[PDB]
Amino acid sequence: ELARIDLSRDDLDKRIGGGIPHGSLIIIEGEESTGKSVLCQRLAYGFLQNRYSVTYVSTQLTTLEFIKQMNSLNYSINKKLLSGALLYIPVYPLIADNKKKDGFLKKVMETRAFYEKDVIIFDSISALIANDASEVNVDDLMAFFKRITALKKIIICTVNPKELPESVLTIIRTSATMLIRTELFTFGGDLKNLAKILKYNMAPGSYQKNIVFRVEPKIGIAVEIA
Amino acid sequence: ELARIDLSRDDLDKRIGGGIPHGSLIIIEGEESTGKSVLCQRLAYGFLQNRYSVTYVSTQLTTLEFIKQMNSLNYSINKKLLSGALLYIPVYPLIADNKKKDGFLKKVMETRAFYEKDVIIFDSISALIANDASEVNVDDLMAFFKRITALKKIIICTVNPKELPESVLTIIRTSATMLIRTELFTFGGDLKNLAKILKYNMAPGSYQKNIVFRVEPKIGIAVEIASVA
Amino acid sequence: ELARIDLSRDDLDKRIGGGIPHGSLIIIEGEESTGKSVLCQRLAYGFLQNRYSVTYVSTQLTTLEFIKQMNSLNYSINKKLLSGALLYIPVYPLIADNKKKDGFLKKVMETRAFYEKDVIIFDSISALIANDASEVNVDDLMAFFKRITALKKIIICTVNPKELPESVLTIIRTSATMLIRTELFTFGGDLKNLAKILKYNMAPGSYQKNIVFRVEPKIGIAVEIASVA
Repeated sequence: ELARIDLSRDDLDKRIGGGIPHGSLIIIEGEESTGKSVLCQRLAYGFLQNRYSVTYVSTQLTTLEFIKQMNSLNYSINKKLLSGALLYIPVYPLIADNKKKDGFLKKVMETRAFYEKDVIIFDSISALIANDASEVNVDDLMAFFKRITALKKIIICTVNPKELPESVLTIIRTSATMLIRTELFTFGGDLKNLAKILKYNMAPGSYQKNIVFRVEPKIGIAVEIA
Repeated sequence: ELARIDLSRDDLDKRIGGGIPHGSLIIIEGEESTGKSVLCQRLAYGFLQNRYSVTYVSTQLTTLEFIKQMNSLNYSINKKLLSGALLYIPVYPLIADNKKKDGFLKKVMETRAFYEKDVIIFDSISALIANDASEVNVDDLMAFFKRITALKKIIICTVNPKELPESVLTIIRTSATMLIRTELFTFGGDLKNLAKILKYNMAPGSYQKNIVFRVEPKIGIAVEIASVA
Repeated sequence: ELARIDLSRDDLDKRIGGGIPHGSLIIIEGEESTGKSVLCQRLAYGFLQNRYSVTYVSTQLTTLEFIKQMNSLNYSINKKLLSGALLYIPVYPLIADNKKKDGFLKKVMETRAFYEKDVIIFDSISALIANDASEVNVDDLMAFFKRITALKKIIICTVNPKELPESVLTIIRTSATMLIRTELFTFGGDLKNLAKILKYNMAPGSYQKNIVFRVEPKIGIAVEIASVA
């Protein structure tokens, strides 16, 4: 029941208790620049290196910009793209500041291709909900995700709280099997990221509640010790 | 007791129930062009990426042709060749002349080097039998393979049934721990491969009986997803 | 329990019983040119490929020379260096001047960066002790290593017995959880390394006591057959 994300360069696998449980819905919630995307990227790279397939749906980067970003963190994924191991889905209308309102959530729920992979990542699910133009609500979306995670797949969304009402956020949080909140904070001269695991159903072992890190060129996530 | 063949790009590991059991003798039987070789190639690449060693004995491709063929599927194995992780054995006399005759089976049974690896592939064992010139028979060869798989090694052979009488094929099939039959078929005017698992002793878990695939440039085996989530 | 060192190209993992136990202190003791370094290099490459992190502290090679040496063995570690997965520490004063003297052992015990990794390699610990100018003695160093291995880390040191008195060597040996002695010997006019496992606490399974190898271009450690299947 544990999906592995192990890399030589960090011990994030130990701090989440060994791996990510199959059937997890992970919500990563935090404001801009608090490290949500990089976290998704580290997790995606971990999975892909451990022979899992990943769908990565980005409301922010074209395929090109993603390849550069991953390459910049030394999480390069060119071979994985070529084989289809990594299915990257740029949401052009949200990338392009035309930003048009659309049945995003219907598309998300109805595109079979995404869910053939082991792991499906929506960075940002908050932008997709906030720009949806339909009677599909969040309870429906959450129910749908629960159905997919019941197949032992893993879903990971980022949420920026500043672009959704509290009413909606509270529902996403309840649905989460794993809820992580990201922030920035400063100690000594240093800005750092903190990822706090507010909730972790099926927690596969003892895990660290507060994970401090920084994002480093040509490393990615550098986790700070203890 | 399970040898892993996992790759990111497909879920073939799930469909064979998790992996290939140690001590397996896998027979892949089908006519020309039904995908036997590509299947051996996918398995070999999986084993190698999961830190197993492989010997691949080919009656069809020189080393050069093999490297290209592996590269064409994006199963490139250059580094594995250089380290000796992959030992590739072209059978030149059959490659140079389809019907050249010789003590192929004696060579197969006697070359130590092949059996130092975890997995040994003969593509085609049917060509090596059909062109053997000796008193070594199939029962002897099978008994020898059984002796090697008893050491926890894995052996994989392809068989073209056009090359051997039914009397012989029946023996091989009996000896197989895993028997897979390949064919081509067309649905929606598209041509596809089917690998059907007719027998699977020591099946390590629930597995798919019919595995449909197509061979795709720079992917290799694209396995058709049978269920829609 | 078991740290994996598996590579497709050899079966070292089977000969050490499956892997290296977490919390091991491995001492590799032998004279110059008996293969201690190459063995550390094989182990380091094994760990790195199996998703552990490694610190490699060398009294002999600059970073550049290490990259060339690794590349020469087909154990190339360029990407692991760039990510910090591999932290390589050249001890410049010993590299630049064979017998320069200093508080080496203070620097070793104090530098927290080294011990953030899963596996820490000192090649050579005997040079660092022999040229230390401090109070610090071997029992202290051993006690410090024991504390770190109690955190499930693995520590690996090479020892040239020509550099230290027998009094200090006997302490390191009794303190080792895994003790391996290396020598050269010649068979068929060919010179080979032998690594003998004199002691193996927490041995995770059946293991081979004698491991013969030669160092081969683009292979590294080429382990010889124990047994012919």
